[PDB]
Amino acid sequence: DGVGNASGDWHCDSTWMGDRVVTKSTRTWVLPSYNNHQYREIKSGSVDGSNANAYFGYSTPWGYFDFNRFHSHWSPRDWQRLINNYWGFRPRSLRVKIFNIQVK
Amino acid sequence: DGVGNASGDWHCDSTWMGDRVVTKSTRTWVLPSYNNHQYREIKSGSVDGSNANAYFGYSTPWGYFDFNRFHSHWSPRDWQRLINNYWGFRPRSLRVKIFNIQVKEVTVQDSTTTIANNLTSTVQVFTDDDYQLPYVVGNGTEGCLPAFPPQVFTLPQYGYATLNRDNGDNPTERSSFFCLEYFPSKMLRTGNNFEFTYSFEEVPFHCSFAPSQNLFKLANPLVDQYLYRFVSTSATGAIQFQKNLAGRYANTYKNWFPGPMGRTQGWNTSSGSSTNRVSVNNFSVSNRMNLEGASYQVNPQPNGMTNTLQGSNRYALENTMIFNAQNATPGTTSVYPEDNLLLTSESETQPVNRVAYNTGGQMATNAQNATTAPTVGTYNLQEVLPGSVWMERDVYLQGPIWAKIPETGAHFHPSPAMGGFGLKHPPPMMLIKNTPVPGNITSFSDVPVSSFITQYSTGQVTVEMEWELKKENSKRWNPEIQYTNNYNDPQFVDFAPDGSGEYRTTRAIGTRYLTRPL
Amino acid sequence: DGVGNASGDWHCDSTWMGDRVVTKSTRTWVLPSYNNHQYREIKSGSVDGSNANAYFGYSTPWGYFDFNRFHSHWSPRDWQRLINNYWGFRPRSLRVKIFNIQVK
Amino acid sequence: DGVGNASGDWHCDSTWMGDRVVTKSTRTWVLPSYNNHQYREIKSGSVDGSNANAYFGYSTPWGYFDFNRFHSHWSPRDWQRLINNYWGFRPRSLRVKIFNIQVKEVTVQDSTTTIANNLTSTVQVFTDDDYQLPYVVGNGTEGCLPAFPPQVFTLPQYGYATLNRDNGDNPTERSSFFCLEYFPSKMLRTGNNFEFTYSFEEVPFHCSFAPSQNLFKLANPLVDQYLYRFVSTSATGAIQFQKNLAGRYANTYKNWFPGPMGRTQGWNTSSGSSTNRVSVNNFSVSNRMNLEGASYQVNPQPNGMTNTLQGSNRYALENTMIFNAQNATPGTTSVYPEDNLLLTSESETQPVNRVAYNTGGQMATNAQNATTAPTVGTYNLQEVLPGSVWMERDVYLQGPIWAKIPETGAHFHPSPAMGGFGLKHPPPMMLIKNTPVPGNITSFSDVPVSSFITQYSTGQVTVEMEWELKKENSKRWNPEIQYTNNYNDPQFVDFAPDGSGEYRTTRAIGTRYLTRPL
Repeated sequence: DGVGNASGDWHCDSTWMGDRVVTKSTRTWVLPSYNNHQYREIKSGSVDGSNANAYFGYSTPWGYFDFNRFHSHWSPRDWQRLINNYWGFRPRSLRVKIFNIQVK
Repeated sequence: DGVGNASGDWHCDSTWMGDRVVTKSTRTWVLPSYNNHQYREIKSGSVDGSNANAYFGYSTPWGYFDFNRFHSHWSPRDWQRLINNYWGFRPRSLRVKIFNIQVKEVTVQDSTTTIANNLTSTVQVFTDDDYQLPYVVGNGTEGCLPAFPPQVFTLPQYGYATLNRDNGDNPTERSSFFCLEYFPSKMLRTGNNFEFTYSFEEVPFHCSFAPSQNLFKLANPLVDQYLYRFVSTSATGAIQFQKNLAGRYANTYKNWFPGPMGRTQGWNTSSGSSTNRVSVNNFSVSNRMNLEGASYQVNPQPNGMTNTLQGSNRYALENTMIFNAQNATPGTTSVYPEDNLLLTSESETQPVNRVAYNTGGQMATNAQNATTAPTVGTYNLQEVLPGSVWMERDVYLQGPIWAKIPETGAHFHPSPAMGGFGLKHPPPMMLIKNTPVPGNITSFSDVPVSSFITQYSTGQVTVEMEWELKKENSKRWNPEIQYTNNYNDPQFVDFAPDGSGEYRTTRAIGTRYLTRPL
Repeated sequence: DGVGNASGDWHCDSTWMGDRVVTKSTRTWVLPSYNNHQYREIKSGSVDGSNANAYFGYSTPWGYFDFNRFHSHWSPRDWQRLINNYWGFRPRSLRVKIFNIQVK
Repeated sequence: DGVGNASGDWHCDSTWMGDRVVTKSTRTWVLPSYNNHQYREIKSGSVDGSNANAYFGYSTPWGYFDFNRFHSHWSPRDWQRLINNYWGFRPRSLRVKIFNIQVKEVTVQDSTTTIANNLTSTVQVFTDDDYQLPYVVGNGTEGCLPAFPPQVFTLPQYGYATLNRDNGDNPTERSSFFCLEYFPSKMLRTGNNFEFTYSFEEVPFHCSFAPSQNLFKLANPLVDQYLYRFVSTSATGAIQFQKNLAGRYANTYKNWFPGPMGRTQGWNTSSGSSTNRVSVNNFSVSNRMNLEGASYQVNPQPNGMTNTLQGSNRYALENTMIFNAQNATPGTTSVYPEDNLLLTSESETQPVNRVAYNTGGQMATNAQNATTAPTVGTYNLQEVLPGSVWMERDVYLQGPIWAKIPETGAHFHPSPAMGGFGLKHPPPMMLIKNTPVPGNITSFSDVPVSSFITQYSTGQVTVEMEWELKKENSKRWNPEIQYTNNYNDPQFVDFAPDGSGEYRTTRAIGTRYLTRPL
């Protein structure tokens, strides 16, 4: 759209609504240029005296987003407020969004 | 929207429209990057030999907007035009707006700083609407829109003290940490603008009038009272009475009583310096309250008193609000004489409030027998009594507008000791910070990045308040007292910039000029 | 109504429903015949060396129901569940009922 | 309703209607006043030299109704008529009803007891519909509606063990106390009646058929397999193969495997007593599991085994269900010989489950070289393997109907080790107690009253279940085996009262009589 116009806002909260809670977290990230824009065949032989440490694979120039830890969605006070009052929970939805990019 | 298109205009005026006046002020601000985008746990132990100075809290990387001073909305000539014509006023609305933002990227590369402007950087902004954060706006703290429109100001850093333990710099299990990123902000790039509106709850008008009748001289001085009074005892122990004549107010029966009082000490200003006792450290001999095992000075004491008696140079300094003519720099521990200081005087209340350096009265200390004689005992403090009346402290152009009432649950007469309006839900706090932009990172590390590009932001802020006025309708015949520009041999004009361009203000203009028959 | 038919049931529970909680307590009471069905003028002089303990009044043959203690409506686990999650409360209604009487 | 009007009738019958049978049983019960209307904290330390016998819990003043035994719904002749004609069944509904209550007031005044009936006394009754209380119905505990309709029974007392600490009689911080008065009951006086209905979730039918084919003899005994098998190695180390001929089931390739197994010890019954080792205290040498530092005997072991091999007298006693012909009194610590005991035998499963006193198999212990020879190692326990099949324990007339599956979250194949149906939401527990009536109190005391009138209650209970049946459709030619009344020189009739009026039952009738080609 435009240079001098923000792509999104900072939403970061929690909203308990009965049998559902919606959490929201925003964060700032930085992405390096890995492998100078190349693919490299990474490989290792047996290290530590264990051939189970010997692998063969590929490192790419990409980076990824990982939201697989609880403390990325819950504050310590909203966690506590959950484990003291409920008998269980399970995730229902997800909705990621990337914005306000800046290449330097 | 766009880079080469202004987000808003500069509105700065006043508009009187009968019983309402709408003021508007725009100003330019600058926001530094505080704490390098981090939160720090600030703490202090007992300093100055007083463990009341020992705290524990957190300084954040945010700055806030403070519009809690009258001279941020009123010019000296519109203030004067208010205190000379109305009997009171109260705020009705508010409407802040931030626009024309500009983020600048500073670079000291090569021992030489180069300021370039970043067009993609943002600024974060949110208003605390539910009062979930520690309020710090109504405590007489610096950092408010300057008095003079041309002046540019830096936004002050947000921070707060929370519970500390045993008057030390350690926390308790109840000490709380508030994360401000845990609130939904709005992000702004150079082309965006932020708006926000608010409306005050009903609050009673401030009374900008002085009483023209003594509280203990309300009776007619021509007619006598149909009540008698015990005057003495005869040689036979028999009690004798006498009628209350007219004009003898020392003996009349009263209906209303003056208000609360708490004796402070009185010090004579210049003229009488000779009288004041020499070299006295007030701390040791000041009025202090204890809260959790620590002694705090309670200046300016609770409402219901007059720091001075009109016609004298003596002053109850601890019951006084003391401002400064020439603005000062942060961290100054210099000792100043009265000269460049504006000592406010609340004597236009003397007809109803009691002097703070005299004994409040005398009462009985015993019971008279055929043996013991009647004895009296002067008291120094008396609190609220049923059927008492007092007048609240006055507001000044350079003083605070409102205060937030602590939500403890129980309180009596919510009127801030520093003047202004006490509010349950005061104007929300508006925080703002520069979203951080990382330096050149080159490898993963589960450790957070600490290298940031140094930046700062500038912009404009317009705040438009609406006030309600109370028209004066007096049938006074002779002329009243007004606030007038009465100077003699002026070497400079007051309320105006001097040779260098620095704004001067040698007077503290209050509000009580008009009068009213009690 | 009838001898061999119960006047009411035993309801004793709590029911949290958002911003309202309704508690219910049933109990068995016993009522003695006080003062043999008479009114007596009870009175005392200064006792313990304090004339503030000296009174004059009347004891009646009646008994009364007192529900003025919190633990008459709340269990320790419902109290805890309240003081850990709310910022305040206030009573809204009341509804007493006496039944299944038996004179011996 | 009324005193002189019956609350319900006596329905007790069965009604076969195709693929459904509805049974109905009424019985008279008596309810004592347990614990004098109080709750007591019952606790035990390690007894018998085993800290697994150490618990901590609470005994309440309530009694409960237990309909968890087959012979509470089926007569011996309707059971027989089921196991001889159907391939399976499963419960569909339930409908309990309590009526014709009578509270009696006992009085021992003057060393002479006088039983008078109180017409105003109540009885409290509630069903635990949400499973909020500790379930105690499905654990093989006494107290169920008697087998014979004429018999009157006392309701057993409710109680439960909760968490104890370090295998001692003390509680933990997690030990919970459940107040049963904290549930909304219903009160009943002599003229009232209580009703309650329930419907089972889908549960798979019980399989009342025995297999008529060995699991490892499913192949055609006339045709050979097109698969070969490594038979030996030549002098040159070269591997040699041979085809799988017809009828040689020891060598055929199999597709399915027998089920889990865990070796227990085997003891010979009477005939072979001579063989059994003399004087052995089993506890020390029994199969035991450890849970929190304590050793518990796991009788009757998990499903997937046969306690005996048809044609032998040897028995895997720890994998067996042992009932008693003649009902016994509480607290009996007498040692009994096999005579009056009904040892159930699960041999009609031998074609598919493995014997519990033999080694489950042999596998390889090493790797053969030009040096080492191939070695095998017999194993005693093997758990579930992919592609295994087994048959569950059978149900008996005198055995349990259902069990409640613990709501931990994770479980594998929910089938109770004691037979029956495993249920997530089993028939609610129905508790009942006599509302207390105070003695002669005469003065206030903030202390609770402890003087109560001694009372007891009697009444009727009708429970009507509906079952679904699975019709047998076999094309077997020759005749099958049926359960028959085969006695020789009967000195009494079985399943009928003897001279004194005491009900006799010398057999344990199971369910597996019909057959099915695997």
